Amino acid sequence: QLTPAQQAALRNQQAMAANLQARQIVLQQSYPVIQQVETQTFDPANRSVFDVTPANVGIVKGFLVKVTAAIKNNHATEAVALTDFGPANLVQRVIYYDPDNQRHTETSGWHLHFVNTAKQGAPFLSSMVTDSPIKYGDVMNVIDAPATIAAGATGELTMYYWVPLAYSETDLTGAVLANVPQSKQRLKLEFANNNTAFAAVGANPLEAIYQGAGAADCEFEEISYTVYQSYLDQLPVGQNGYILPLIDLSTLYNLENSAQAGLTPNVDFVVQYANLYRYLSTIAVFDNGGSFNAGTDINYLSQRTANFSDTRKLDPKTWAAQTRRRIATDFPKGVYYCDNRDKPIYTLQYGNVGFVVNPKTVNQNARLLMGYEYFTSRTELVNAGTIS
Amino acid sequence: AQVQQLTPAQQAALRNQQAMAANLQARQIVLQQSYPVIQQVETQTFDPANRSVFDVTPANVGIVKGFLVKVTAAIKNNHATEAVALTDFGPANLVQRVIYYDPDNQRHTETSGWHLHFVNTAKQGAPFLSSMVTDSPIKYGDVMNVIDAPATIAAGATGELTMYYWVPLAYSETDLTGAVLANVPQSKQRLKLEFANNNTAFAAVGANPLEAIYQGAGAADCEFEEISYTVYQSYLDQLPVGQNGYILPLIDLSTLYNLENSAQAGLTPNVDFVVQYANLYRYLSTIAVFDNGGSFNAGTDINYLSQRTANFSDTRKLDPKTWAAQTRRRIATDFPKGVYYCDNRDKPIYTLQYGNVGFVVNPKTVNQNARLLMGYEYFTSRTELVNAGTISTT
Amino acid sequence: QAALRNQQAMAANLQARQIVLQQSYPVIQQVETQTFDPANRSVFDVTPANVGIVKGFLVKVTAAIKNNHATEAVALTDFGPANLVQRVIYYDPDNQRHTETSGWHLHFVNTAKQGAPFLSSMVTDSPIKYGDVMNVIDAPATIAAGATGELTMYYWVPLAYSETDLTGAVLANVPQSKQRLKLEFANNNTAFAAVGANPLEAIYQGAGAADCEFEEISYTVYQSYLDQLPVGQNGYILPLIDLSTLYNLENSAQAGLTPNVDFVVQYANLYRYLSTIAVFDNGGSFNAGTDINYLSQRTANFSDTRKLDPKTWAAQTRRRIATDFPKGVYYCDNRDKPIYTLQYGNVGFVVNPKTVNQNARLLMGYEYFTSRTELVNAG
Amino acid sequence: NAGTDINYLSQRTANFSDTRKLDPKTWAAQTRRRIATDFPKGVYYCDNR
Amino acid sequence: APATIAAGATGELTMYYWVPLAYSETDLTGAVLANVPQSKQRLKLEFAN
Amino acid sequence: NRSVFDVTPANVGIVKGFLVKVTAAIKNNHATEAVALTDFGPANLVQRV
Repeated sequence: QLTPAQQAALRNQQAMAANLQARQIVLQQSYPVIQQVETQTFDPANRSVFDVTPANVGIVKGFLVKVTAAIKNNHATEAVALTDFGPANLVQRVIYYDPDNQRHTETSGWHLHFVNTAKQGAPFLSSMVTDSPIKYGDVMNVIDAPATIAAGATGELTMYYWVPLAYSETDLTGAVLANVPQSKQRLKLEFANNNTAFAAVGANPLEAIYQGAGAADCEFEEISYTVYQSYLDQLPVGQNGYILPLIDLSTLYNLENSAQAGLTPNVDFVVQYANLYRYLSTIAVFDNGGSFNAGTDINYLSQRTANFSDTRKLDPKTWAAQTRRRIATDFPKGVYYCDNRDKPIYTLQYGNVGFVVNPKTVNQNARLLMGYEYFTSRTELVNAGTIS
Repeated sequence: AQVQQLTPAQQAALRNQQAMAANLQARQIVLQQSYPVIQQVETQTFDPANRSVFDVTPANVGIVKGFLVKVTAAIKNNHATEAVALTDFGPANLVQRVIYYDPDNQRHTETSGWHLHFVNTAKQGAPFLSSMVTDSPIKYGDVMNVIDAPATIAAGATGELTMYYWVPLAYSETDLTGAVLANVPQSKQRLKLEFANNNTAFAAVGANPLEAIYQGAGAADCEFEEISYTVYQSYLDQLPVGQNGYILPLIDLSTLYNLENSAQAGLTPNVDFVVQYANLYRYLSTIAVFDNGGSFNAGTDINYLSQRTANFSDTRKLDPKTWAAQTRRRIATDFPKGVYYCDNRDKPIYTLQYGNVGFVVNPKTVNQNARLLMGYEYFTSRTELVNAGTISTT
Repeated sequence: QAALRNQQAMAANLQARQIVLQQSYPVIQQVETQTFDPANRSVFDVTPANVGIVKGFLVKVTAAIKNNHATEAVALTDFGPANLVQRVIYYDPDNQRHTETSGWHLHFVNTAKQGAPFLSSMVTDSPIKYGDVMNVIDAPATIAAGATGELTMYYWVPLAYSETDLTGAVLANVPQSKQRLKLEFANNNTAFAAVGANPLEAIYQGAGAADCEFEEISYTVYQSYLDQLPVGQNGYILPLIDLSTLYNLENSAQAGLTPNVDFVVQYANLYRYLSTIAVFDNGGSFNAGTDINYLSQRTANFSDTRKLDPKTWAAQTRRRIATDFPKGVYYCDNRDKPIYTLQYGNVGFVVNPKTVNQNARLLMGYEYFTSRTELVNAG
Repeated sequence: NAGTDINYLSQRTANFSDTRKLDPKTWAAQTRRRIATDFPKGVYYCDNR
Repeated sequence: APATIAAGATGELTMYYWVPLAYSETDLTGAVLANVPQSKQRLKLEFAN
Repeated sequence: NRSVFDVTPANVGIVKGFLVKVTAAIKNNHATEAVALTDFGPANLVQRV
């Protein structure tokens, strides 16, 4: 007793036990509701940035965003073809904001798709090809895009995005309480337009959808989007009011992305985990000057700690072998996943953690596109004994 | 009482003095034990051809001191040959109306956008959020373009406007009179905002550019592309707790600090036009705008301005150039053409009988459909706003 | 239960400060003057006089810059003549550092305390010839090939906070000790930057900066103090808490900026921070807010208290200094309620950038109060 | 005119703001519930019974 | 509403709906007490296309 | 572009109902043939509330 460091450790142990108890009361007594909040069809030649107001009901868990599009190739003779990211570049940016102006997610289009893949164990909303004579397979075309739009043809695209607030369906960490009176929540959505979704032969196809010799005449016709809100209702009521997990709702499950530049061949390139977050995953995309290679331009990927010690330091084919253990496939050409969900990276446990890439080949205008996925809470920072 | 109806000692016997001494003690405890927070509460971007009136939900926290409203616009001029030019009120006409309702569904401020801008100027002592030009070699100046608007949008061009509004609830950062205690779980608190649209923001040549933003021979083809707005709420968090709940200044929170506007017509040349002040309000300043039938002049159509009282008739009967000299001692410049400012912050008009104090304009030349556009700020002390009347009469 | 005595010690401190400010005499006197050539020497140590209660210093720097290039010219940077002094260090007679900051940071705190650009002339509409007559702070905008320009710059080095608040001042009561006022000046390797180089600490930048050099730099130090101090029944009458408090100006430098990520700069745990100035050096490039998403001040690394975009952040400083700080410079005023934690990093300064170039750093200038562990031994 | 020359009609108070601020066709909708027709052009009815 | 719209013409439509919560103006059965600390009421509207 | 809208009114007092005024403009771009009103008419402007 009597020391504020261990007096705070005792009430953090009691608050964590009462939070896990109140969580499973909620997940037993509530009901999952999913309802549509907005639908709009537009033209990207006029406007391509939209803001959606979700409903302030219940405990919000996340958003399902269907994006449908039509693309005409108006070239005379030349065709185009899909990129490696493809229809995941239909959305360029997803931003969500709390009713307290707390930013939750600021992914790109491709980074939100890869976190949806890595949290399923398979490519997101795909259908496996089986040997069954019963006609399963690709019936409804949930995520669909033509591989080639010829000169004069038209291609229908479909894409789905799960924008997560809560962590999972059994972990309500990051969910937004919305059954109290408060400000409105904000879900900003920037879409692909006629400048960012078609790339010429030789341009950087990172955020493009199609690339080819007829991309100068390609254009959009329509883009429709539908947003569905997934939330919990009929919340349980106790003797003191609502029974709520009080430090799960005040924790943020976030999905930033970033970038860095300045890579030198055969020199270790460190991207530090900057803030005091609890990092859960990490996606590195090696944009080697518009070129994307399957590990032949990287010597090793690694993760360092404070005393310069690698806690994993693998070949690019061995880094991809740990990816196949989780999602049962490979991420696209140039994308490197790092799972840390069992022991999250926290730069207050063993010092400062970094992310290392040692490149073998470096082209001009080469960069490393990062994507983070982490937890954020409020750090309590008591004084231990002496002040001086 | 020789000038005023009630002297400041006569209107101090109409108040409880032990409740006022307990009120200034409670304000000093709040202002030294709280933390000033400013927080963005709403942001959305729209087309005014689709929607132009918006209701903003603030945050129910602390003691709210006011709102900062940032407005950004993207005016396009689709004419073939002709250009338009910025009016005198300019980007201050981006917001047409401002209404605030508190947690108890009581309105506080209901005024226009140009009147809110001039009270923002009159309380700073300078044009609001502007940068002065100096002769420093270090590159100070207008770097960030906080309030910005191009002076001319040509035929086939686009202009970007930026405008800021302080919507006051509390009177100042040291005087919490007018502030709103908002730590109650309700939803009646809102901030209604009507914006400029394609009809009210572009005036033709020879029209009335009072509420317009641009004016010119190519104003029929001018359109908005986009208007964004951002609302920031300034408040005081972590209120001091003693016994009996929070320690709060009870007279400061049961008093409103409002901004209201009204229009009076019926001016004739070379006689007095007495716009009467009203019973039971406590007036702090007065903006008068002489719209001389769509024409605005630099004092060349007024004989004199004055304030008026029942006994002791005139108190500041001055020439228009001398009226402007008393406001260059206030805001270090003068207001645009047609705008005249009267200050009453030292001795506020609180007068217990309706038309006891009046505001006089003696015009030289009156065009057809001429009017005075008044703007008032006042303390009105809830439990007597229910027994009040209309803010002005002519 | 200890505020019954500590508020009485503050009441006796304010009651004794007013006696000093009304019974003493404010004097300003020249202490040192020197004219030198920066090719030989550019660090100078100045010994002020040990007299009275010292309030601050009024260093003025005059330079002449010759452009020996054949065809090309140079031009002023955004910080301009404020980079004539590179470092200002002051030391107490009791070996206590009172201010260690840069020249550009000292100039902006001079701006931030006036409410206007420091010692500038406001342009008005008057027909009476006011304006820039005496050229108190002046510098030519472009020095052509073969021309010479004359610069003048003034620096107020503060010891006390203001002229009515003697918090931070030095009682110069020890004849055997002495004060130190080390001043580092610009030279030919600092004041001239080439095209594309970092213009942060430079004075002139252009295509002819390889042949630009100083001809001379002169400086003059004036000292403001309170003469004729009132004497009581035992020693001087003094505000003891006011003189047992430092008023410091420091500058730092952080790095590790990535786009779309919150970059937090933690405050220390025992200072009372009055103002923060953040300069976004985006790899030798300075932008007018178009590379920052927002700036903020969050408490427990979670909850922001003033999170604003760069145009609303600049709107809060136009209420303070009635103009805008130069490109990349961002001011944060905390003078009404100073930032004061008891635990390290329990308040931070946040910059969320949008575009980050290589060699991007964030320069942080601070201004704060610090108490000493005991009183200052009057006599 | 049949509401063509009016932005809105209203009924204010001092404490409260506008109580029934309506456009001229919605003000007319409140009178078609009263007298089951419209008044002639320019005539506007306000019931406070 | 106009009765017909000819080839090349344009018609203007106007229509009012009353969404009821209380039963009548003298019977408050069905009305919503929105002085509650829960949340904001919603009114979803599908239009023609 | 959009057909469904969600309106979020304030929580004041005892709510009695909502008045919804719908205005429209229908252009007939056919070459020769015209269209005529149905029996439900302008009441099919709001499809679902």
